[PDB]
Amino acid sequence: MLTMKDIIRDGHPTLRQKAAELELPLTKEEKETLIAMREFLVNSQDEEIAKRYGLRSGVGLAAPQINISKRMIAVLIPDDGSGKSYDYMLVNPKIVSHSVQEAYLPTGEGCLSVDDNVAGLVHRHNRITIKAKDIEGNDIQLRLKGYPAIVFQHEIDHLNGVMFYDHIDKNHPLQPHTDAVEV
Ligand code: NI
Repeated sequence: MLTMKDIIRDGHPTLRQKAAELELPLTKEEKETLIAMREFLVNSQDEEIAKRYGLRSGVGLAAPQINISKRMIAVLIPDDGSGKSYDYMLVNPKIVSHSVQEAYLPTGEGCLSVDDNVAGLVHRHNRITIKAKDIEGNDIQLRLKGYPAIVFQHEIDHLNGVMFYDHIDKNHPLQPHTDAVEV
């Protein structure tokens, strides 16, 4: 199983390269990797297991974070109670259309690869449409808004060597743009 020992931290060259597209079908090893990436998110949300391995709770992980420059990502957002849940393993994910309006988390953004916390708000698109392939090569299309949209753009940014703190305005970090929504 993947543990914090497999997560490379900020400064490692792989987090800044541009992940390679995957050729379908995936090799046996690539499926195992993607499946283990998701299993990591599950483990990190399980209080028991998470505490044993010291895993930080998280809802998204990109392949580049475990030193695999490939365009695969796993996202696991639990049911916040409103029934809406998100459990996806995506291959060659691609944002094909998005909103002009912006959105952002109040508390800023974090990253398992970044040990120390960062200040500013991260302004992303409030709505996006993603086209990607599932673990078996079939087509998946997602329309997302708000938080879920934020999570996916975060993970997708890794595939292009972009870190969340790259978006923060070196000016008023804590200052929201002229109206992008909150959350
Ligand atoms: Ni991150």
